[PDB]
Amino acid sequence: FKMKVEDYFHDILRERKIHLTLIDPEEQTPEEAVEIARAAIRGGTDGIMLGGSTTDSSELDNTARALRENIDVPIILFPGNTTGVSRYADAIFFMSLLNSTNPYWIIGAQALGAATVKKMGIEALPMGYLVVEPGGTVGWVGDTKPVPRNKPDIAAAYAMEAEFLGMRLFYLEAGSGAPEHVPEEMIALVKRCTDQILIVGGGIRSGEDAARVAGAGADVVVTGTVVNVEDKIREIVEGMGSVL
Amino acid sequence: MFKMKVEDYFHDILRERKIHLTLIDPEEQTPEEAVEIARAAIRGGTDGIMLGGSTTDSSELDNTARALRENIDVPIILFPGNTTGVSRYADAIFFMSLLNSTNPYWIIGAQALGAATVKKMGIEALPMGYLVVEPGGTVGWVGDTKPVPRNKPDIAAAYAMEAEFLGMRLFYLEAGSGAPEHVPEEMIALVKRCTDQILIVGGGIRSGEDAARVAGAGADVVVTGTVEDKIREIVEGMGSV
Amino acid sequence: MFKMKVEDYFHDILRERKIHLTLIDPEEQTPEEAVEIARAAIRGGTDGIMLGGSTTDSSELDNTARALRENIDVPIILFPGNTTGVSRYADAIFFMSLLNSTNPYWIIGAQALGAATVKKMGIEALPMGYLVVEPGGTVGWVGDTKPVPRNKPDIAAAYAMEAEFLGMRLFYLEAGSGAPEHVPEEMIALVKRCTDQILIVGGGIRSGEDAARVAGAGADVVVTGTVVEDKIREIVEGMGSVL
Amino acid sequence: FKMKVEDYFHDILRERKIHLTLIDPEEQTPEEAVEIARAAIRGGTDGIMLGGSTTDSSELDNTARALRENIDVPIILFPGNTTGVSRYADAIFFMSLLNSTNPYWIIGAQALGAATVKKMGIEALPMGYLVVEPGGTVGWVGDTKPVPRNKPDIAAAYAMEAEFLGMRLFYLEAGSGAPEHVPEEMIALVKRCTDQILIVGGGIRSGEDAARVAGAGADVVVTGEDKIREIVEGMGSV
Amino acid sequence: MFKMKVEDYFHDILRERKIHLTLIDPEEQTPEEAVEIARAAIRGGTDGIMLGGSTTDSSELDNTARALRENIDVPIILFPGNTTGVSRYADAIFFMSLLNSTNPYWIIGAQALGAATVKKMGIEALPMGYLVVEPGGTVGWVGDTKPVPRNKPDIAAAYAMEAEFLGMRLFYLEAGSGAPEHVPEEMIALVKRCTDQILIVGGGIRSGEDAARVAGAGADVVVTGTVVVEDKIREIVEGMGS
Amino acid sequence: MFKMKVEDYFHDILRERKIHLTLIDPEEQTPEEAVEIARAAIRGGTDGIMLGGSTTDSSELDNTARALRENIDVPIILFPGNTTGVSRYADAIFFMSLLNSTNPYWIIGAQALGAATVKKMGIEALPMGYLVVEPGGTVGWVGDTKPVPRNKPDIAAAYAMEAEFLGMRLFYLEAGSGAPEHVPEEMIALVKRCTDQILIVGGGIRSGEDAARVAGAGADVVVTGKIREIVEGMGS
Repeated sequence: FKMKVEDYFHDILRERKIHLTLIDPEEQTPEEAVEIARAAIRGGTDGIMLGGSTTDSSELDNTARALRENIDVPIILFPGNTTGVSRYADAIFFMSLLNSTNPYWIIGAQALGAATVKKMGIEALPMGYLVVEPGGTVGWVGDTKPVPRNKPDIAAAYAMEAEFLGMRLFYLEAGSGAPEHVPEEMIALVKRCTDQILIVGGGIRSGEDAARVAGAGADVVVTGTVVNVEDKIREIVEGMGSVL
Repeated sequence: MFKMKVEDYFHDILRERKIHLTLIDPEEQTPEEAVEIARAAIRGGTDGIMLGGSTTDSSELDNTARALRENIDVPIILFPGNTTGVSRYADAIFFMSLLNSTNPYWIIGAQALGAATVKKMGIEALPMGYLVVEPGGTVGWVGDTKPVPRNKPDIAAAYAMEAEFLGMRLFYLEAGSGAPEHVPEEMIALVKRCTDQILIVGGGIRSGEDAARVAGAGADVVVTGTVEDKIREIVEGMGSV
Repeated sequence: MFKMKVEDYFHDILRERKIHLTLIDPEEQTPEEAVEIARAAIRGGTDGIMLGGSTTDSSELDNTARALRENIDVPIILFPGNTTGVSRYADAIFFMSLLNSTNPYWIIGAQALGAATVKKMGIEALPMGYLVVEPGGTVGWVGDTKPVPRNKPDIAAAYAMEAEFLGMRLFYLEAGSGAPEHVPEEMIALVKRCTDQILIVGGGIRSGEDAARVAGAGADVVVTGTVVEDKIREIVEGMGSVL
Repeated sequence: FKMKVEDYFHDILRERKIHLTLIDPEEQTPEEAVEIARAAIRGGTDGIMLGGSTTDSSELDNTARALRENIDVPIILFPGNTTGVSRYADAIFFMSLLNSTNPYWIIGAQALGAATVKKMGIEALPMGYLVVEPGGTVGWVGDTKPVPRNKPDIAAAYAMEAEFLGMRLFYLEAGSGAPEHVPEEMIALVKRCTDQILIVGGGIRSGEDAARVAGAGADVVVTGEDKIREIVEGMGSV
Repeated sequence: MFKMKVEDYFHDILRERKIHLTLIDPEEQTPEEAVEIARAAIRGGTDGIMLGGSTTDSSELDNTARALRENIDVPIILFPGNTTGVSRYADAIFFMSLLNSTNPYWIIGAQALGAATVKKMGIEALPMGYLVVEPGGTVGWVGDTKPVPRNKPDIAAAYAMEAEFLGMRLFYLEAGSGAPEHVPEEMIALVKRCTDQILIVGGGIRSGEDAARVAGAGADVVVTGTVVVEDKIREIVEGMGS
Repeated sequence: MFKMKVEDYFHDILRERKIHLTLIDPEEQTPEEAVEIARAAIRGGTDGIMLGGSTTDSSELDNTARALRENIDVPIILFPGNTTGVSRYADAIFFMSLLNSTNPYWIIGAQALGAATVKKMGIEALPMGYLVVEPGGTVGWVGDTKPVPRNKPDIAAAYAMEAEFLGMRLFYLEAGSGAPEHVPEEMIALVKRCTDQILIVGGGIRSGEDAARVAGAGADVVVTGKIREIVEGMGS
């Protein structure tokens, strides 16, 4: 990918919503990760997010290079810790876990990795990351107070705060594997209060899931690959397009 | 009062010279004495009035912000010590995260509580990374910080680069009001080359030669309290370099 | 004194009956709307207006406090969700520690930062231990609490005894504004047996029967919001039924 | 000691100031502690504080044991953890470590021990406990941010807060073994801002120390043989 | 030695079968009522008495520990809830870190404050990682924990491996006294698959069915309380045998 | 490459003499360079290479780790400044807990996240208690520590005994890379009197006389970032 990811997002958003496929480099081998990314490409995905866990970094470079040499959509780093920086990716979500109670996850980890992000000249997309009930594993490991599903005003406050600090992307995270995706009323309130790129993920499995999320205001929909894959992504992209 | 965006105002000045701001704590005097300091400091050549610095009564902030808005014409910038530091009468607010606090409240929690009020008042929000440097003053104690050691400039550079990556366009090296010595020139200089943000430096700046080294080191903005036309030599000092 | 101390006012009422207070959040309506809420609650029998909540502008607090005090003769008590919660125009302030927060700022730090303003303004400070009970509402989340489990009354009692030992004369069991169910009767009663302080219960008290159960279990003060006069009258009569 | 320790304290302060001798039950045997106790009483100390660090409570109980039926000055628990409560003392400084960053030392340890204090019927004196630099071992173990010596305003703010929360005693602690006692202007300022009993302790060695600390506002002086003389005598500067 | 080390005693039993331990809170009864409970539990087949589980004064602890030691021949193991929980009358102490507390005091600070005491007393110290599982009980609340979600066995296995790599030879999955449901079988089995530590499971184990499921899933040691005695313990012990 | 468990190798050395480890920050040079610093280190008499102390990128390690391993025959030991410090090309890892951090992430959290990887890689894990002494350096700042004060050796000895009781067989007194002065001799000695762990001391060890006094006070292992003089100093 030559183009800037952030410019590429704005290009897509003039006409439709963005889908991103999340891959954990630990869950498979680089070659297996390529066949997953390729199946998602055939399904209609717009990019690969790489990371999600806290784990060894050498598998990341291996997975990222195998991706960079075999696909033509951006590879975006979604770091679960400072280990999550690799050269073969096209951008990084440079994120702050806003509702952690631990300074390490809010500010400290990203301070440790900042020079390395600069050294590699990787495009850094400034992002507020907000864990919503139930929160999954990231909500537990990252010491969060998950935002309750019936308190959308709390989510809107953090999104406005993130916008005021300069973050141009905002991510409502229910947690990978959550039984229910982030509520529409919360997605819609956040979208109303901010002019950021709004990313929603966690528990989006069906096309009807993706349509509700997209219809509520999500600019970007993130899903994993648990199911068949090409088919899952295609249905998700269909629901995403089913909205106005 | 101030019509233009304080941030474009900043860039206009920076095309020729460096910026000086006067910090005024609303509690150390009545509103009308603060207009004294404000106008006197404007005569000294300051480019704006920073209001706040401590945790204060908010109705006092409103009265000093009003008194200033009715009488001076340099921008009035809120430098909030807590959510108590938002007032309708100011031109802008340093919307800041205390980056090296160990308490989530000072890093991110306080600002989430105030965000809706900032949006409601529609006050211009300047996104700022705020970094406390040894000794750190009262703000370093109350804000539960680990003040950056003065002989660890690489640490300051890492946080400056992180703030810029998070989208913060201002960065504030804070030695603390009343610090015996200002922020090291080596730190200011290393931060400046790592980031393309507006570098603000404050704390322990008294003399005109304090000004000269801070500004010469790389500061875009110099902040000083009061001790009265002790401002032109800081300005003087800043001048040149 | 022309106006008595709010803490004395409380003890006078507690000589014959239990106290009801009406919580008004200044950010949920306009000052004049707030006045009509208060006047209705006073017609319904409320003994005071508590003013505050998480998410609060100091400008709106002052405007609401000023409007209330022009128009009513019962006390106006600050129930601060942050340091922005202090206003010249109130009669008293619940000077409270959020006992079961995991964040020192809500336990002690916020109160240190405003102690000087409270002393400058000379507003009556009522020393209170504030304890968030499951589910805990928005204050429980913003204040970084570990809400006391509804089935662990011994925990609430330990905090009540400790707050008394530290010299706090009032103790507040907070289920959170809008909780589906008020603090359990068993917990209210056990706290009441373990301490001699004024016991305030709030959160999820909507009906006269809610108020009867909470008052009957031992609350000295019942606190309720205004989501629906009338509602207040039924609550106040519910509390009386227990005498 | 039949009377309430707090009443006792107020009687003393109608004429003079108060001295308390701190004994750590881990530094000596129970009968060795009674020896130090008597010497300081002969020396004019007003009471024995019993605690200072986290130690086995059987150590504490037995040191409180001998002490009770040998002396007639009060025994006051100065707990460093929940281990610090014994049926033997006349009173306990029921304290919150105000400038800890850890909730356990602000509020959590006292909640765990409250039911026990209430069962033993011990008189509990509500105290705000504030650590001043350098702060010593307690400042380090209690995860504190010690109040800088050149920031008396910070200490005054916590004193006002403690009073507002209903704490009737306030302890300015430099840390056992501190090179310098708490700064006079800090003591002066906090005494100006509160009507509580002001206890100061830590690094008060000579009669000059106890004089200067008492002259600055301190109502109670805490020190760790008959060296109490110049302390108590020094506290003669009224 | 006349008396085995408790850790060697555990390994001796484990060559043939699983270990049952009876948890007794000293604050819940008088010392001689505790003797009645403990002797019943021994008749039921328990292998030892754990003593503690609350934060309570050290004087009730010593009295209970003394009375137990006069009357029983199985080890008394301290299961401390704070530094108050150390007593010279026990045979050993679970020297534990609360791995998933967010408060350093419960991870490491409290154990630092009591270590000198443990050394001066003679107490054998069994090194243990203590991991609170949803719902967690009173200990999960007091100890500032983030209880491991029942559907997150991978998290529990990561802390088990970490404790093993740090030198802890015992690992305790704690659902909390009075938990409606015991620690999930899936979590137990994954933890057993990943570590060679002595694996202890407690909380909400009330029937022989519970115990057979917990033991069958891989627990080396089953802990149960006294709420209904000789019968419950026998039922639990026979379940474990199955 | 190694073979032989690093822990046994340490014990074999300590039957005769004290151990020296050479600390290499892989971020402050290139893999081919790091080899030269290492080869020069061993001809100075050092017993192994500690790889990390940072505060780093992890492609730099895996490549310095390989470069060190295929050139050298002393143990390569990871000294992780974060989870970023796990590389399969090393012989062992100081699997450590930052005992006097106020942050649970540095006490226990970070190590839980990397434990599965350490198991997968079969890297020898040495259980270690890591205790920052004032001034504490960069690790003591980043790791949110309350550094042990130099005049409070009882504090360090309390944590030494606690870590022994928890099963950590190595205890590391860290004054910080670049510290002006090394851990107080009274502190090293009191720690040695209180546990039976391998006692490691690092930070602020410059001269042969530096390495003579820390090893003299009780240290089993001496770490330094020259080495010839360090090693002869350690005898004593």
